[PDB]
Amino acid sequence: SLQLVKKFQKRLEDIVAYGGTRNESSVRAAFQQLLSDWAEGSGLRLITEVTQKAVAGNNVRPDGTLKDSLQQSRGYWESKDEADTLDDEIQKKLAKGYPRDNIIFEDSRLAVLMQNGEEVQRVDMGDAGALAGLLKLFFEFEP
Amino acid sequence: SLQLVKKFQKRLEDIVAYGGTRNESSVRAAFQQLLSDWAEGSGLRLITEVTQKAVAGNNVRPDGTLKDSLQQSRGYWESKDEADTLDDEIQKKLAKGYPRDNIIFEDSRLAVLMQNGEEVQRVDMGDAGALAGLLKLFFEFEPPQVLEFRKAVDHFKDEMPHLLKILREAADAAEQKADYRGERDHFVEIAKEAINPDFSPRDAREMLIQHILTGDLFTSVFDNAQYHEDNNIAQQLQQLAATFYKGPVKRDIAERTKRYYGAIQAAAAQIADHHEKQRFLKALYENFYRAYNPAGAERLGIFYTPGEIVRFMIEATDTLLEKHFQKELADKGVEILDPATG
Amino acid sequence: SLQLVKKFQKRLEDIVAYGGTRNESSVRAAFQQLLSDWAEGSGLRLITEVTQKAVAGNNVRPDGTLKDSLQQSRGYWESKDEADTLDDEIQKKLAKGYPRDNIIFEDSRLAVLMQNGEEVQRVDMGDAGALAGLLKLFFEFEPPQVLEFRKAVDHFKDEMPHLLKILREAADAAEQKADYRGERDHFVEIAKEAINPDFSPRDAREMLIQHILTGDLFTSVFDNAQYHEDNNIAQQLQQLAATFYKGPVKRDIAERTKRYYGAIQAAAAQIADHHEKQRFLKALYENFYRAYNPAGAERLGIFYTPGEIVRFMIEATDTLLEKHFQKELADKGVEILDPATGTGTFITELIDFLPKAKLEQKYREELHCNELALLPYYIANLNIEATYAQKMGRYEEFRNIVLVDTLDNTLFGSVTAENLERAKRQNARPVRVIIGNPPYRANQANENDNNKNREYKEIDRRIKATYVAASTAQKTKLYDMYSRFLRWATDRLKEDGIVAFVSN
Amino acid sequence: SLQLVKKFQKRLEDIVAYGGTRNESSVRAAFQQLLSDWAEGSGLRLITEVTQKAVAGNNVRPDGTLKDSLQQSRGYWESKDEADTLDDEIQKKLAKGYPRDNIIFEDSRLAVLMQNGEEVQRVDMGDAGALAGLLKLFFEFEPPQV
DNA sequence: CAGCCCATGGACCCAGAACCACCCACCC
DNA sequence: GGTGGGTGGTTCTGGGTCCATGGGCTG
DNA sequence: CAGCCCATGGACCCAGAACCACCCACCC
DNA sequence: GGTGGGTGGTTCTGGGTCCATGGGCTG
Ligand SMILES: C[S@@+](CC[C@H](N)C(=O)[O-])C[C@H]1O[C@@H](n2cnc3c(N)ncnc32)[C@H](O)[C@@H]1O
Ligand SMILES: [Ca+2]
Ligand SMILES: [Ca+2]
Ligand SMILES: [Ca+2]
Ligand SMILES: [Ca+2]
Repeated sequence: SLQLVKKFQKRLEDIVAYGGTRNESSVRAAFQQLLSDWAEGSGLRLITEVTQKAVAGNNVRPDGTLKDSLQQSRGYWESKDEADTLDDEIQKKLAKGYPRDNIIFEDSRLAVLMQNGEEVQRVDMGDAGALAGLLKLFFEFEP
Repeated sequence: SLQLVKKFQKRLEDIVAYGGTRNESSVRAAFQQLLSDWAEGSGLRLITEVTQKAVAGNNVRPDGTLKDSLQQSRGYWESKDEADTLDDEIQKKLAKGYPRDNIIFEDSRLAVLMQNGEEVQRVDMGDAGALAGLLKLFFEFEPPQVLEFRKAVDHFKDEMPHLLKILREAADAAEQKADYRGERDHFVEIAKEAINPDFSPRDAREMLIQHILTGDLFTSVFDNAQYHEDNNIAQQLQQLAATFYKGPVKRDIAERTKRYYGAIQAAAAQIADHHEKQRFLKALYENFYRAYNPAGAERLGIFYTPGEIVRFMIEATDTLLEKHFQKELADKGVEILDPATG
Repeated sequence: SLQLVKKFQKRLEDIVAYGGTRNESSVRAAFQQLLSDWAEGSGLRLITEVTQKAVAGNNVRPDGTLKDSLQQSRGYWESKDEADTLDDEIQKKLAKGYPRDNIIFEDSRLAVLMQNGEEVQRVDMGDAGALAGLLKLFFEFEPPQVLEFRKAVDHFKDEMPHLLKILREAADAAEQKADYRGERDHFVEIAKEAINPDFSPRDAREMLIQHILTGDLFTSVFDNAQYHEDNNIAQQLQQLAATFYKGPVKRDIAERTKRYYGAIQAAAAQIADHHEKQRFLKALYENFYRAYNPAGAERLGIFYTPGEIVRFMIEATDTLLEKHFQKELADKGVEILDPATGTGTFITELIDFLPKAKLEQKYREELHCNELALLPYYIANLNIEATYAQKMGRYEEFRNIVLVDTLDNTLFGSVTAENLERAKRQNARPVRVIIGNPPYRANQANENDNNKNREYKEIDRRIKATYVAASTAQKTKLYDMYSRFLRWATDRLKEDGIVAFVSN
Repeated sequence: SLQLVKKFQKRLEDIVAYGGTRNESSVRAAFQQLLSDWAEGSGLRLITEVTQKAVAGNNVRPDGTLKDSLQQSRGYWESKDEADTLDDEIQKKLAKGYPRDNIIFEDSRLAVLMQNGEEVQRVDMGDAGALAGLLKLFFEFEPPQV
């Protein structure tokens, strides 16, 4: 709901204070936890950096890989640094053969959801109620 | 908490089950969660992939870095793959310079705590209890900066008499100013009729020495610089300080006491927890009178209490209140007075 | 210096000639005195048999330790006997846990430095050159703590907007009061005759922010809280700040700004040389404007001048004072003004140049300073007084800095009656050197910027009668702030003077 | 002598201001320097810690041993930490088997010169003029043949 | 005098590129 | 067992624009 | 009542005492 | 080449007094 969403923000604010680093390498840990928990709470998981292979044969590596019990993939997460126009890095990722089924291209400020090939929604990750909406949609997108 | 480790035992298997991966980068998320969550409470936080530099100037990246509010590393975590024999791989990355302060080398089935270049324990990953013990040892390590604070607190006890001698000279130089002599009568008379009917100008000078001693320490090692301009009696003795704490006069006293303050000032800057400051507060409360007014320190019996004595007291008080009056200690209405605070 | 090295070699033979002793208890006394005399020059001191703890814990006892003013060790010394081989016993002593950060293993015949577990200089002793090299390197090693004060300086250089946002929010929410709103409109009036004839309510808000921000750093990073209680300018402004920075509000803002100020004050406490802490004074001076008001950073041209240029510009004026006139910087009558003082690097390096005898008279009434902005003024004053403490002895308020628009000081500096009369005594002085670094700004980015260098009526009038007059250039760019400062400097200079500026 | 004693003071406070210890081992560096410097101009030299023999013993070890240009001991100094009561450290010392031909018993703020079989005068080290007069005699004491 | 011509040099900053650390698939 | 390749971070280093705004002059 | 008699437990220091660390003079 | 005395720090640890001062007699 909204509680876990607020918890993610708290964690990220501690990363940029106890470490001072706003690099994704350290910031991603916050969203990793949020995504992994909403998942277990809705019958799933968030196995991390599982190498996927593209049609062109490129071993891509999303930061996440919502997988389910029979070991199949349902979603993929990819967080970019909070220091770049997001709609530019989305293109670069997809141009390597990145999955287009249900991918959360997320920077620390904005979270974009793509499904099939269209931007379903873009939310300020700060608004608790708004992200709570987008995150729920990603976890409910069934094939 | 075996509770928090209980969940690690499952998330490790779950992450290999709901997705058939075994590689380190995919299975290390479980231990990340465990460490970061336990830390949130202890006061620390785990910042992952910190590019801390090492001896010889090469740059290294532990899997996690337990940092505190002053961005001061207190412990490092590092995870290898289950296949990679932890023992052999430990020395491989120790050569690259990975810190030996408090590093947890952790494979999927075994973990090794290494405090001060020495393997403390090698808990297996299956037992929640053993793992919890290892993690508790890792979380309760006194960093170099608290052994250094502790050394300095001892010196401050030995430097106390000479620092107080300089404060006596400051109060005697004040006793030569007529502005101070007038301000003295107001305080002596006031404190007498308001605290104890036999107050003396020397007791007022001693109280001023406490005010200015605690004042400089409270504005640096405690950094509560506002305390002295919001507390009723702090502002009541602010006139007694200002009289001789002005421009050149203040400078002289401050610089004279700086050689004693400097030691505990630096020490309490690289510390963040109030519990460390509490030791210095107790030392100041006692040593001052022992090295200035032992006559007062018998009429006020200034001695500090054991922590275990008041911890056990607090447990007993709640259980007794909840067996005769059936009320909790936190039940709104139970007023608790502390006559002799100290 | 190599002189001290030769003195040690004369004491080494004296011990084995007068006493004829070859025992460690007596062949090391020479090196003890040598490091001791070098150390007193650097600012540290060698304290013998300091019982230290080892990696195992076993109490070890390096024969000496380079203790600081905060009793921290910058290095160690282990004198052994002339006879025993050093390289074997270096590896046996080290096993018990002896230090390895900066230890000089000596044996009255060979001195080795193992710095960071690394042999850097195995100078065989009895040397008329590289032994002095060894001791120089040892007494100039970088403590592991100075490289963290550097790391924390850069973080703050980049988490300054986030910290400034807190202070910005505070000043907006204070405008709800009628005590703030009333006193911030009297600040504007007093400052519409002193520094900026176009002082806006938003300029008064900027000054308030700087005052508070630097107040918290001056009492912690630099330990000098009494500066703000003595400085005339601070007092005129706390009248305006303790209208909102009070009790609860004061505490709230201070505790919200801690996750930024914390680390800097936890590495600035472990260094104890002001010259290293001056790197932050510079950083704050520039970064603040780039993270808050770049419009000010433009016309004022806020920038720091590298020390090499400054030191050259000081020794060169001294070597010209006897050439064409006849004096020496440390004489009597060499009144050295410096408009545009900024971080104060032009008067701090002068203090270090002047000898430690006549410095008193020069610091008191021959060194003068001039500033327009608040942050530079405060930083410069504090820097000069702290450099005086590091050089002469007891802190003595520098009473020759002012807040006036140099080009307009020809009722100027009326912010405080103190700075007004301070700039009146300055004006009355027969100034002889005009050193400094003027702004080189000239024109705005694009005309939608709205930022022209204030037309200095009095000063540009003589430019028009002198530089512009002769120049028949169709376009006239002689109204540059650098050329305006040059005009002011030539007119302050009476006779026998050396204007030294660095500009476009 | 007077300017020199007035600098032994500076380097005394310096041991405690920089090091932060009052243990004998570290506070002895100030008096060592003073004695050596004074002796240099006069001609002699304080060679520190020259193991000296004893009437009853295997060997003893003073901490100062003025040895002249011809390797002959003509004066000594035994330092003391502030903790010990100097007077009772004297009898403790001159019983084990310590010399009395010329020895300076100095604590840190008071000094005696037990010279050739008897104490001369006891001076405080805080007073420059006092310590000057006494050290002069430690250096102007010459054997009877001279 | 007032529009209307004619100058003339201007206090940085950010994209690549090299390269490095760490781990993963894939030749070995 | 190496190794090249994906992901991300950290230093260097190279390399360069339209347009503001006072004088000089027609008119 | 004042001026003698009768109780009756007391908010810590410290002198060795090991014991070690360094290191020089003597047995190996 | 060991190897104990010999100087110095260091941290334990075992062990133990005369005498204030209110009240109840008390002349
Ligand atoms: C380059 S900085 C000073 C340089 C200084 N040496 C340093 O290293 O920081 C220019 C400074 O001149 C000051 N200043 C003083 N009077 C000024 C004036 N009349 N016009 C422009 N700037 C002035 C500004 O406040 C600004 O901080
Ligand atoms: Ca990423
Ligand atoms: Ca790892
Ligand atoms: Ca040695
Ligand atoms: Ca001694």
